[PDB]
Amino acid sequence: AGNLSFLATSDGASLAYRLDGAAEKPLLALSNSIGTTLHMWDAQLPALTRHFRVLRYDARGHGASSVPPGPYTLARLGEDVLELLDALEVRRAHFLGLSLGGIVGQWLALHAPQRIERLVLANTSAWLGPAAQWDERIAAVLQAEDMSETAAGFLGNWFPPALLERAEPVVERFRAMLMATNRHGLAGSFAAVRDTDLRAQLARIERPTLVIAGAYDTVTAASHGELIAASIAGARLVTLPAVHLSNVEFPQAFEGAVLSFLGA
Amino acid sequence: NAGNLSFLATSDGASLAYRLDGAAEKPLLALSNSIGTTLHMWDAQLPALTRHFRVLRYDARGHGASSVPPGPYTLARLGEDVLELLDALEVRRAHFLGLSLGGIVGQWLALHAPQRIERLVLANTSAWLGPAAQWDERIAAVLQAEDMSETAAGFLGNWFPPALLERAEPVVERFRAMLMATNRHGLAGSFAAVRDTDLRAQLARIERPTLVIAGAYDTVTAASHGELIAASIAGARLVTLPAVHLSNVEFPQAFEGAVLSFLGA
Amino acid sequence: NAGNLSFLATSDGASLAYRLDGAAEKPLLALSNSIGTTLHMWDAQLPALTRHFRVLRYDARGHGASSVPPGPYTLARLGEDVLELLDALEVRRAHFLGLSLGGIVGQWLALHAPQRIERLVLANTSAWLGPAAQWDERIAAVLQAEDMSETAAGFLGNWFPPALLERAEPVVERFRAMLMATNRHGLAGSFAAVRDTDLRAQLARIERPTLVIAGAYDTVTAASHGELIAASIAGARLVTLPAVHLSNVEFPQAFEGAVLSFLGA
Amino acid sequence: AGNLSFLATSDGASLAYRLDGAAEKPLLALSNSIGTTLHMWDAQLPALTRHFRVLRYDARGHGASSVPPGPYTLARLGEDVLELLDALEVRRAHFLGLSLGGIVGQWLALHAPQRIERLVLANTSAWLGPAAQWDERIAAVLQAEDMSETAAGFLGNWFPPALLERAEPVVERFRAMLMATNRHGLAGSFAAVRDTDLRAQLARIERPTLVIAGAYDTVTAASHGELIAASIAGARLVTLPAVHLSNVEFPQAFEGAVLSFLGA
Repeated sequence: AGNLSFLATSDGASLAYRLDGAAEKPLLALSNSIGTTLHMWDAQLPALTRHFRVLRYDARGHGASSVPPGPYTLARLGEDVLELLDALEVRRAHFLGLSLGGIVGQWLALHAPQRIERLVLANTSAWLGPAAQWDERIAAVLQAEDMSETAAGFLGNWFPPALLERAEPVVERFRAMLMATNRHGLAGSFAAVRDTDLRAQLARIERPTLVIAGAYDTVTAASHGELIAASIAGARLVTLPAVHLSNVEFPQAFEGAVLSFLGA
Repeated sequence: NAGNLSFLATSDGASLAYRLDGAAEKPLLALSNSIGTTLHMWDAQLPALTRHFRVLRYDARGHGASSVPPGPYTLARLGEDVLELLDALEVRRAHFLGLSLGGIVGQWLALHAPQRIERLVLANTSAWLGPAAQWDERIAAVLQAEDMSETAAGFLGNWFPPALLERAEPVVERFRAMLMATNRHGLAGSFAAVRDTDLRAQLARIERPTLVIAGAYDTVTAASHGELIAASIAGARLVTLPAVHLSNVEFPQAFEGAVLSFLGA
Repeated sequence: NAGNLSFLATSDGASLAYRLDGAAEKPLLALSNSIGTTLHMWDAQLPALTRHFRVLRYDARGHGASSVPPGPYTLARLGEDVLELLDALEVRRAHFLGLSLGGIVGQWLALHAPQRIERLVLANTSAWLGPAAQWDERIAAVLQAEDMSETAAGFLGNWFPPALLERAEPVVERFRAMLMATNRHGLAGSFAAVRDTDLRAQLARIERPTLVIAGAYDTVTAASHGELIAASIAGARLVTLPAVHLSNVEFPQAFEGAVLSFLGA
Repeated sequence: AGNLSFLATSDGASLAYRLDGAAEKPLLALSNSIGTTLHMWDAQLPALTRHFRVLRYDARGHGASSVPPGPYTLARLGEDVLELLDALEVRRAHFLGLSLGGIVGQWLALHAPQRIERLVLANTSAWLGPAAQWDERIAAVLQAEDMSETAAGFLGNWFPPALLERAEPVVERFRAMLMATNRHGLAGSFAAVRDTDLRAQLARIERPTLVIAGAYDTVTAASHGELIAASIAGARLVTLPAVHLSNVEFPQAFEGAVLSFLGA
């Protein structure tokens, strides 16, 4: 019933979002990996809502949200969060974004610093070029028969071989998210990633930031997160022995790192 | 003549010489000098620095074109000098770069007036230069000297590669002249500020973004000193140059590069 | 024409291009290049280096003026290439400076042929660049390319400040040309050497004096990688420049200074 | 009876030396601080002779040795050790020198590398200028009535206040060494120190070296030892929370650092 609310964006899409935790606590907004839904954070909810009110949403083209055609700009993915915040009459929120969500985070700190408090960037990067590889992934996702190959591509990049070797429920949970993802959502988001190079801009960020990186990350290399930490003035870096979804692989260490940084 | 310098009258009746370089609309970057030098030790860095920032330079209490109160000076007083400069300029907040003694002033400002500091650079500096004994000896010795000659030989000998010194260098002679024109009370007073300083246990409180530059061959402020600072301040970075003590002099490109990239230029 | 290059026929039937610069009586310093480059990446360093050392330079297996065996190359084979160069020159022992891939060759020589190495410099390098997956992908992709254009955009994009690249720089274009002239099998073979490499647990065995140079903004060989090396080798030093990946290119004075002071020049 | 042997040097002095430990073990030679005798090492003897044959000697102008007039050159203090080694038909020895002894060590590694194995430099420095201060100490020691003021000067620089505050036997042991030191020995050695600047030469040393420094050292600053470690290719640095005589203040930590470095 009250599972979801929907935001009509200014350009004609519809974003699904929900709030968890006590209304009076400070707002922490989460933004998702490409190909996932807000349910990728389900396990972090108990620890996080102990201290913050948690805003979650399905990104443009994903999950319970509507699906404009591609390409999406990074700016538009950024405007989406701002419009969510405007809708909730929130002036300022802590922000935690993983991967693509982390790229949205960087954009927000750069173009709407006044809307952000503390900033957490997990398994992400400021530049994933060169760009051709992304046009190839867009052409391939658009022409696929179903998302099966595409999903197996992600999963192979998201988890360690050990978990893939055998069948595990969590792996299939994420497979389902991928299978359910419209190809335009993936292709529009690929285009945003393709067009992004924020490396020369990071040194202009003035928000307290924590960067979480995965040592064995094959999607967004650990070294990309290390560069983010280096270039953002005063940023801290926490590397986990994880692949790409480190909150899934190490929920305790991930939550500990996030909570102590946001003020416990 | 004209407008080379401005002078600030401090609350405790000294006069501090200072000057601004660069376009007024650009963000303010304040530089603080080594003991025994003047604001001209940064002349080489001006062109690159002023491309992006309005640069505030000053001669510390007891030095160069500033007046010379009798020692002892406290660290707190040397920090207040900066705060009063900022007040006079009506600047709420500035970036701060301090080398050596200037770096100690930097750490103090970050501890006691953080709201006045944007980003912090600490070059060839330290949080603790004890044991204190060596400074009392240096105070007594400088006060009793016929002239600043043996004292300059002291500094120059610690500041420069014996290689760089051996070959009569116009740059070395410029630093020799700064020392030779330094009043013994400026030195004595500054040694006392240094003597009383141990910030090590307090660094963990600093919440300004901090870059630490250290010289691998530095005997004044040892590399390990600056490593201890970087290691102690949350989110601090460390750059280590193959320098002795005035790393901006020995490696201006690496030094300016390190500073400018850190400050967002 | 004349005597720009000499060629060594290796034991496994490849040809390695090399040249010596500087006075013959001076101590031997061998340089080993980054993947995707030639010995001309060190041209700027020659004048300062040859003041004190006889400099041996070579194009790695698969690169520049050397011949191009099919991949995979093993690390051990890339190290043996150096040993056979030294043998051909009848040099018992040399200083070694390797940047990136060259640095990995360096660590290997120190582990497997220490008696051939005097002092060791490791610039913008690493002891482990896994996970291995990314290298298989890069091997398959480079083999299938129409030309080396997208591949060069890859390297140049990781190697240089997007600032330095944005402004058409004659130096960048020289590195673009090196990449564009690199045979895909040299790259593919070299990626495999890298892929199979994890020296981390072995570093503690190295007993050559080691200097490690790292770039604070390096995404290829992250600063933490070189810190891990310095931290692991008994008596190793670390110099960190505000560079990306080719720190000799970005800060030649600091880089040459760091090297020369370490090597006793 | 067999307490000491004496070496007639080539320039007409006479050096006292003794050997401890089994004849077949590798030779470790020790060199002393200014103003002390070879008995400053008495406490290190049990642990050291477990592994090495220990050569000790009173430096030129000190202890049981004869006293040429000043000035002494560093080279001559270096030749002295070489002549001791020649006398014992030892080709190569490990060397451990504290303070002035440590300066002799540096000289040996520079001018007679083939005579040295592993090198330990404790509470020492490569340059202690400017020089005037040393001429002032020479003039003052030569004109003193007795060595009482001079001795109290050293002791104040050698120990922490705590040990000086009360009377302790070890402090007086060292006072006696000082009182018994002829003023020409001190003045000749001051001259050697005065004339020394080895900083531009350290990078030419090719012996495995360990540098021991005292954090609270007021004679030879810790930072001087740190520079030594930095400039000597591949040198290790061990800093103890000690003043100037760190083998006296921390005998266990000092011996542990030395033995593990010399190969256990």
